[PDB]
Amino acid sequence: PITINNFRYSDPVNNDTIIMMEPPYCKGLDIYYKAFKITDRIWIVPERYEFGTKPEDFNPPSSLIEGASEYYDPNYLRTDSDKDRFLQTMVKLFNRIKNNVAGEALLDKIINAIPYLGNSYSLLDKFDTNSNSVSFNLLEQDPSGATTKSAMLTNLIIFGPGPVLNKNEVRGIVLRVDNKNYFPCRDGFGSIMQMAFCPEYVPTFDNVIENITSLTIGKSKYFQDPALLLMHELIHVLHGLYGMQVSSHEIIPSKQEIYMQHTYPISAEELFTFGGQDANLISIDIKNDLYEKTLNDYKAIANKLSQVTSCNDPNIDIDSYKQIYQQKYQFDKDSNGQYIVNEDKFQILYNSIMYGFTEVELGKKFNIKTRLSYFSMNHDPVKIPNLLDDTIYNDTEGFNIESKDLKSEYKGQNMRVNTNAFRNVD
Ligand SMILES: [Zn+2]
Ligand SMILES: [Zn+2]
Repeated sequence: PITINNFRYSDPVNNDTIIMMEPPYCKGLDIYYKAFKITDRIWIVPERYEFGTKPEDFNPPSSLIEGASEYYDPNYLRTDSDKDRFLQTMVKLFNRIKNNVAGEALLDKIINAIPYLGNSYSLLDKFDTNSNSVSFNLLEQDPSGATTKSAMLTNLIIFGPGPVLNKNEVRGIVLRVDNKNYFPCRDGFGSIMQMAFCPEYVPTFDNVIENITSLTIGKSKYFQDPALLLMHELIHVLHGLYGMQVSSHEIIPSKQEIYMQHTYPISAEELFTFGGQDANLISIDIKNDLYEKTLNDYKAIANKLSQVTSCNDPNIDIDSYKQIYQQKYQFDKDSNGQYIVNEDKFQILYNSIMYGFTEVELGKKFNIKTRLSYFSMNHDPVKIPNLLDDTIYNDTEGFNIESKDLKSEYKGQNMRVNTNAFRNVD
């Protein structure tokens, strides 16, 4: 049974659920941030995502274009009080996800999808834990009273937002190989996934709409549930953990029959993640290329796994990990003892990864309102200042609380009804 840990930002490090972590991209730089283990293989670091950015990037542009979509605030998540609040909110969102069997299943899949200890450029006959793609360093406090540096394996690390507060994103660790960028999370191996997330700002939408000509209102607005935005990102995490993150890839098969707000190029990764009819916007030709590509990555991984005879880390049980990967990749064993890909089992696994968890279906399972298609206008996003108040949002129903008669018709998400639940960004 999955357990969601509890803690306050001010609690002291304990070498277990609370630690000082040297994030993957700070490997060897000796820069640590306080981190909290929400659950096995998942860590939360209440800090702004400043990786690969500059101090000035957090400040607004040179008098922005009239596109009130990207919001900024360099002072967000900077104090201990801000971080604790952020931490309590993430714990609540995770409990909300866990309290629904469908969310629980998502978390479970993610937790068990551990990155392979190696990649296309590591020693094929040895499990490798010495890489920021699978491990991060930390400071540990030991009985003798001395502080030492150690390493740890994980699946996901969630940071606060980057420059843009309302722009949740998920990326796998990038490796530098032969002066090129290599993503193990796209090669079947998977890797630590990182998320930049902000639970306070959510987008708005209106399904009941069809060309509001000679109009200005057409009331029917709804704000999104932060838990669904989180699960949305978690789906991206799932794809990466299995090494199936879809790289830039998406043109225009048939973009017109959709009715909501627009039509413009995007990434297949987004369409798969959103699900619903949007997934059908990816041509069968492209779906077949992706499928064949991943099948090939998995066959290469089965051949590698079959070669593993040692590991650099003495704390790793070789056979135990071999069994974990056999289960993860759904490999069979021929009479020769070699690991092989079973076509039917692969297809079932592939389907569960690309189609089994989607924003549209999860919204349905959670009684959370969603938009028709991923294709929508840059509607002004709103802010949810009180997620910690059960009278506004609880971990079993979100905003759609039956005791307040806000369950029916997702009234808890209806901007004209649950007026106090949100605030317009200034
Ligand atoms: Zn509209
Ligand atoms: Zn997405």
